Amino acid sequence: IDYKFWYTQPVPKINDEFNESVNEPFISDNKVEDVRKDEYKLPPGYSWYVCDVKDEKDRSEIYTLLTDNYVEDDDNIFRFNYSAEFLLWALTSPNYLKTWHIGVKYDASNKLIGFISAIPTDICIHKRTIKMAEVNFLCVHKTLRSKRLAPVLIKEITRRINLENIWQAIYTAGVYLPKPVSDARYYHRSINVKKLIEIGFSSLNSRLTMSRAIKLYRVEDTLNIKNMRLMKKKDVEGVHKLLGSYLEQFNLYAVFTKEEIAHWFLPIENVIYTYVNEENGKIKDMISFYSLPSQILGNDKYSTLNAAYSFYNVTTTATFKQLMQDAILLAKRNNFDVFNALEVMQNKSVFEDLKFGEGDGSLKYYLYNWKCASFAPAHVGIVLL
Ligand SMILES: CCCCCCCCCCCCCC(=O)CSCCNC(=O)CCNC(=O)[C@H](O)C(C)(C)COP(=O)(O)OP(=O)(O)OC[C@H]1O[C@@H](n2cnc3c(N)ncnc32)[C@H](O)[C@@H]1OP(=O)(O)O
Ligand SMILES: Cc1nn(C)c(C)c1NS(=O)(=O)c1c(Cl)cc(-c2ccnc(N3CCNCC3)c2)cc1Cl
Ligand SMILES: [Cl-]
Ligand SMILES: [Mg+2]
Repeated sequence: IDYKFWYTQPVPKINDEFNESVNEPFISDNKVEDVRKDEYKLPPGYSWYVCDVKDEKDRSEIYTLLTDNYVEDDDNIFRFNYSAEFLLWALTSPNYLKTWHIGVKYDASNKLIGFISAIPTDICIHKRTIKMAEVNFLCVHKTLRSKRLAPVLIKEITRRINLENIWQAIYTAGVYLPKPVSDARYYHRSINVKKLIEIGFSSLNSRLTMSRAIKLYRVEDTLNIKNMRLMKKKDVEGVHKLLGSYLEQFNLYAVFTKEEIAHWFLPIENVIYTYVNEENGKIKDMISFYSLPSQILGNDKYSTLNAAYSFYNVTTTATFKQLMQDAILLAKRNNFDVFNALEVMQNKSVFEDLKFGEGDGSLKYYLYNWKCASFAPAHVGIVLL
């Protein structure tokens, strides 16, 4: 595979190896003055569209495009189905720009056929803090694949991010591109095991009968940390200190302001779940997970897999194992079928004892225009949506 597009870009070549002594841009001294003011050209019959994510109709068009054309599993049974309310939350964080929510319409039918988006955040990479763009939800309609529209969308969002004097981005993908700074597998913890088997997400074996699998994944409906409760606005300062202080140990992590903590953590039903343990007016433990369902295609019984994805979890009054056992419990109480986590932060250490199973492939973390040492995923301290 040649990466004829990617090799024109400020990113590492497949064989590039940098020491820990290197931690800087590939291209520095960039000038907002010099950024191209013209939109990149689209094939005949197609146009840029500025998406207003706070307009329910524009949002619903993005929602439809992703519902029909986003990430599918290797066998093509499952397709991610981010909710409209989810997309609102994911793309209207503090200081977001409307002009980084970019669609492409096919003129003749006025239908949206392409999308890419970014949001601004401060990213600390090997102890340097850089204002970056966080790029997500790149999607080209399934009918228009391998026509090189993705590189158009990418060069256009790059241009619009550069116009804000920002020159670095972070992004994740399942595909291998030049070149991951880290690489983390998904692990899956079955909650509704019979449904997971019936939809073909998990399996059994003569060793393991349906009843025995159900017993294996059975959980006690009692928290290790008995006062774990939904987060509220009063807990923003406390979570800002607990999470902020925790994250500083990692090689890569978002440096959250208090406004960002409110946005990213305050709970939204069917979007984001954050629980806290408050002890003497201090927040001492937190659990958070987000809702990302998969549409189940062509099943007579089920149309939706409800999945909870581990987001940020910190404990100071229990073991990490006990905290994540509580996270699984909290996802079960909210009627989630499976709890997913990446082998980042301290997550791997709990996967065997908590009966997680290893997933297929992995999620690659990337930076744009940044040269640095790569590292093991335990050193990663950021989870993108
Ligand atoms: C300073 C600011 C900088 C801002 C930008 C930072 C960079 C942000 C980068 C974006 C981060 C997104 C992160 C994200 O959203 C989360 S990862 C999920 C991405 N979305 C999907 O998988 C949805 C299902 N697939 C599709 O919609 C299409 O297959 C897409 C649109 C993905 C590719 O459409 P297509 O019809 O299949 O392909 P062509 O148009 O013919 O394009 C082929 C070229 O596309 C390169 N490609 C393929 N998949 C990619 C991927 N996931 N990242 C980056 N590049 C990807 C590919 O390597 C090749 O270049 P090469 O010839 O060099 O290999
Ligand atoms: C049930 C189901 N529904 N679908 C759609 C799939 C693929 C599955 N199978 S899975 O659950 O076992 C699983 C899971 Cl959770 C996640 C990844 C993974 C791979 C690559 N990229 C991303 N992202 C890209 C951008 N940020 C969002 C995450 C996720 C792969 C698998 Cl295979
Ligand atoms: Cl060009
Ligand atoms: Mg294409």
